[PDB]
Amino acid sequence: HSDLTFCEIILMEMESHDAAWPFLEPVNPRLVSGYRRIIKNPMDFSTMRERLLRGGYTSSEEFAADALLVFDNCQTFNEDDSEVGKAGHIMRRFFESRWEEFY
Ligand SMILES: Cn1cc(C(=O)NCC2(N)CCCCC2)ccc1=O
Repeated sequence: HSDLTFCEIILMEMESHDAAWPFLEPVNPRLVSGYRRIIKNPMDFSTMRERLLRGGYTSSEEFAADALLVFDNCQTFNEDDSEVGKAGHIMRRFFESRWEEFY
């Protein structure tokens, strides 16, 4: 669980980050056209928080894959110069920068 002790740190930092607003809650496909069709496996921070609190993550590698899935989805659905896309890149860089510090 010394792997998952840093996960709580990095998730709450991503939760409180300025550019996290597109990823705090799951996308509502009733509100975003095409999202159901485009994104097969949606992911967001609150779903990751949910899962981490019940301890569903067995290793820190599973936690990183959920993080990378938030940004892979973001880059698949949103243009790089979109508001959501621009935020996704800041969040993605922040996650990689922060993850590379514990490992
Ligand atoms: C992860 N992600 C988030 C969004 C997003 O949040 N757009 C703004 C919104 N919060 C307010 C007005 C429309 C509904 C949602 C869009 C595409 C995406 O891939």
